[PDB]
Amino acid sequence: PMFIVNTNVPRASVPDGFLSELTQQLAQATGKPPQYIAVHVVPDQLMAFGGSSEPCALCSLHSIGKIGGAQNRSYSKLLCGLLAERLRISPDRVYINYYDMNAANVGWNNSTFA
Amino acid sequence: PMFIVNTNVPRASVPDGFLSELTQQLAQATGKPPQYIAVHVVPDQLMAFGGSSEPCALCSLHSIGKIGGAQNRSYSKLLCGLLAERLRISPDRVYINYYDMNAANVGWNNSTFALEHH
Amino acid sequence: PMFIVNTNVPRASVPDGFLSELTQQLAQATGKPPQYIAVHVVPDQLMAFGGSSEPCALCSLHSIGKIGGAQNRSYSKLLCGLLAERLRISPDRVYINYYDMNAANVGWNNSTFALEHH
Ligand SMILES: O=c1c(-c2ccc(O)c(O)c2)coc2cc(O)ccc12
Repeated sequence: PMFIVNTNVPRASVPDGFLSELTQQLAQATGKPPQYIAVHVVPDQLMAFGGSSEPCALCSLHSIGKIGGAQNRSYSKLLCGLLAERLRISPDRVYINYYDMNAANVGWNNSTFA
Repeated sequence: PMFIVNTNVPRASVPDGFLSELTQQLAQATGKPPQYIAVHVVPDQLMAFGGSSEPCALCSLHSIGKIGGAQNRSYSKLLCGLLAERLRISPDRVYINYYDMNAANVGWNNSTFALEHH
Repeated sequence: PMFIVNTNVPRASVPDGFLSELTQQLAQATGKPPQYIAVHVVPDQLMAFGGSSEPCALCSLHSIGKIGGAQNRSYSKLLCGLLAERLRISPDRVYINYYDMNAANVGWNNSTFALEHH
């Protein structure tokens, strides 16, 4: 799994430990080993949500499987909770796009997962 | 809806008002309320289009519905027009990827937009 | 086609001519002409792979067609080889997401690549 967060929150507001917490909690939530979890945090972005530049986040989660109705609702509660707690971003100013990737469409280690 | 612009145009060339104009014109174009429109502009990028580092942009628009043949052509005319006018980027050096997102695959406000079944 | 590389490798470690080399290698690999290849490299990123902040890359390749099982395997060998050689990133710390785009879902030059129907 691969999680990306883009936010206008300043880099200094990103707490020590944040990447590791995302790695560990996403490993739990998706049921995949932590060694395969990739996380990417992009602070200080020029963005608006609803025409306002108050804190907001635009995110994505790509996973080979483990994507669906109930699972995505769970991921959103977990991730919005983390963004609210750690970056002080309001949940209703977060978007998360979920992608269920075909193993043939994911490259890794000179090949693909198919 | 969510619109992202990545460009090698410098931040100083992004005009006052640009995010708001994108927000409002996208609300108008998609028929979605302005409150739900998110915009993200990323200047000063290291990128090339056709091997040339002349001004270019790589963009995406994600929407739950309102994606399709004629609508996407209309979005492209609007967005290329804005990028040409405001950032001075040639329309033929712009790519825009359109994504029709399923409501169940979009997170917001502690949940998703699939609130009908559980 | 559009290739994006996001990495925690520093900007100064990105060799001059990297974007041009990616352009040429991708044109060759996809069969699409160089003029239509777009490349974007984003260094100095805050990211981890498997919990480690050693060099890694998260990438995407979008193409209208020319995406699939065998071809994606070939692309991965090519792109990982390039990232390993040029950016000194180990192949098992690289992810590449492949996207087969519909022509109607790619905007360019004030329209899309769906020019056949109205
Ligand atoms: O899902 C993944 C995995 C993955 C992690 C653990 C596994 O056991 C497995 O088969 C696949 C690895 O990298 C990815 C990169 C992506 O852009 C999307 C999904 C994944």
